[PDB]
Amino acid sequence: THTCDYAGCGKTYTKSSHLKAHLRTHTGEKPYHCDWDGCGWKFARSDPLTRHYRKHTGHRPFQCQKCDRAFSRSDHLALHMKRHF
DNA sequence: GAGGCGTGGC
DNA sequence: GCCACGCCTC
Ligand SMILES: [Zn+2]
Ligand SMILES: [Zn+2]
Ligand SMILES: [Zn+2]
Repeated sequence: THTCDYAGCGKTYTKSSHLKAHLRTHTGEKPYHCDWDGCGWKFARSDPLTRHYRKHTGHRPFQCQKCDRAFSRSDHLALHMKRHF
C-alpha cells in the first residue's frame, strides 16, 4: 500500500521502512557512511554498508562444508556449491 | 567479486 | 530499524 509519492515512480512496498529506504534513491540521501581510511563509500540502507565493510576487515563468516574456502556473503557461498555437485 | 535491491523475522 | 535472505546486473 505504501507507494512512492514521486510523479515518475509508482513502486509500492509492503512495510513502511521499505518505502523510507526507496525514497533515498530519489533524494540521493545516504546516511550510512563507511568510516575506513580512504574508502568514502556511502549507502542508503544498513546492510550493504555492513556487507561492504567485510571487504576491509576480511570477515568471511560463511564457511564451505566441503572445502576450506569461505566467503563474506551467503549468495557467494551458494554459487560456490555448484562447483561441488 | 561487488553494489543495488525486494522481501521478511525479530 | 537491524539484518539476513536471495536475486539481479555489471
Ligand atoms: Zn520512487
Ligand atoms: Zn569502505
Ligand atoms: Zn567448497
